[PDB]
Amino acid sequence: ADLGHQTLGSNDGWGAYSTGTTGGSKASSSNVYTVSNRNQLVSALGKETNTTPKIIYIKGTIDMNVDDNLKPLGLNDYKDPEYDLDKYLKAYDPSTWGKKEPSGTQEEARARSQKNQKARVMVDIPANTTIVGSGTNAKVVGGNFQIKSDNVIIRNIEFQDAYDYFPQWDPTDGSSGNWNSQYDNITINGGTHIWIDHCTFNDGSRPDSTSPKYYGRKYQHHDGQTDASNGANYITMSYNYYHDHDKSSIFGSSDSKTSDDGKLKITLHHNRYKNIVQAAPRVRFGQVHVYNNYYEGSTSSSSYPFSYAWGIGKSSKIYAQNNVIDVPGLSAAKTISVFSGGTALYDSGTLLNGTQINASAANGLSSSVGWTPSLHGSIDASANVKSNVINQAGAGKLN
Ligand SMILES: O=C(O)[C@H]1O[C@H](O[C@@H]2[C@H](O)[C@@H](O)[C@@H](O[C@@H]3[C@H](O)[C@@H](O)[C@@H](O[C@@H]4[C@H](O)[C@@H](O)[C@@H](O[C@@H]5[C@H](O)[C@@H](O)[C@@H](O)O[C@@H]5C(=O)O)O[C@@H]4C(=O)O)O[C@@H]3C(=O)O)O[C@@H]2C(=O)O)[C@H](O)[C@@H](O)[C@H]1O
Ligand SMILES: [Ca+2]
Ligand SMILES: [Ca+2]
Ligand SMILES: [Ca+2]
Repeated sequence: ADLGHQTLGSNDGWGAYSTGTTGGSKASSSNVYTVSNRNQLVSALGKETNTTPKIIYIKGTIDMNVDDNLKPLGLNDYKDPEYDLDKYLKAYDPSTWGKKEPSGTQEEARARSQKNQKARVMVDIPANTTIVGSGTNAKVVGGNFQIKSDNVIIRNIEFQDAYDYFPQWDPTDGSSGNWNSQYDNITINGGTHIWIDHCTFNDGSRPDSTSPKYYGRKYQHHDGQTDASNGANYITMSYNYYHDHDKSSIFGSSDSKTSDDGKLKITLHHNRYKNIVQAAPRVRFGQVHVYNNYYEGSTSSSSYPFSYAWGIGKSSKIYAQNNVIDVPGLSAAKTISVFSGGTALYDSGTLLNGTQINASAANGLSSSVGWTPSLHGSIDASANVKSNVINQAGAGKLN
């Protein structure tokens, strides 16, 4: 079968659990679409009631920051009449505002502006849907696909630059505050039975090195690449190429969302993370299988310096096998970041700069995560992971 009609293999990660991930493979003739712009994509997807098996082939570049006549939209198109960046900056300057949460006119205007862009860039993917790139140049630019439904396949697409024109200042996000934006390339919001395979995720033509610092903090226009939240479950992400981006993959959005316990069952394999700063993945609660992934970066990079690969968040149950990390000068311990409530990590065959390490032991963590993955394909020797992943990961590698 072609990419449009293929299903997730019955052994291929958590996505294969129970009813598995078949997407729109069973689509009838009238439910197979070819789309080349935002209008056609939105028409094909329809509403949440569009649950018939459907296949959507993406042809070329789809820019999501466009109006109904496909005219490009920018800051001034989305801007609320009351919003002004200069006045926003002046209002919430820590020097005069202090560390209280931004409120009042400019913040309210910024929030409205953000909702204006959200209406264009964010689209929900309905149940029983396969979306695949045709050829080697299928792209979604500025878009944020959200999956709240069951049984969705996304393959062979380059996702670029999920860009938020209205980053929000949070003075208490970290010791010196932070700017936060809203759009991921893909957000799995309670979605189940999902396969994301052979996609590419990057910051397109607007990497973070092109954004200024305000209040000494990066004016961050991006959020996640592939995030999963709110009871998201039974997901396989394989052969994806994540590059040139800050916060990649956050699974479990809050320490307070204890209902995520027993969920966030995600398998990550054969993914490439190049010049990714952090969260690859950052996990709360979930039984996450991380195997045969390749990580490469520099702690001294001027654009996207490496911070950590795996985030051991609250009650996380990461099971890691034969992953390869290439970051000059990095210690075994610093391959991961351990957050409050994170106490356990199973990792075997981890290679750091060509040397076998034990990331869990290096961080004093328990080696027991209380599970062993049964749903997986063949496991590559760590020695072959770098080559296999560079060769095979990302969009334009099949077609
Ligand atoms: O109405 C809507 O549009 C939605 O509403 C609901 O969702 C909220 C929120 O609106 C979403 O944007 C989203 O956000 C998540 C977190 O709430 C948010 O703080 C952030 O989180 C991550 C990370 O989890 C967090 O710990 C922190 O990271 C720190 C630090 O800030 C970093 O600088 C770094 O040092 O790492 C630290 C760390 O790892 O701990 O900030 C992170 C970040 O991305 O900046 O982003 C989260 C995310 O993107 O998922 O979800 C919220 C939620 O409650 O789920 C509603 O859920 C949704 O359905 C919509 O309707
Ligand atoms: Ca943050
Ligand atoms: Ca976020
Ligand atoms: Ca997000």
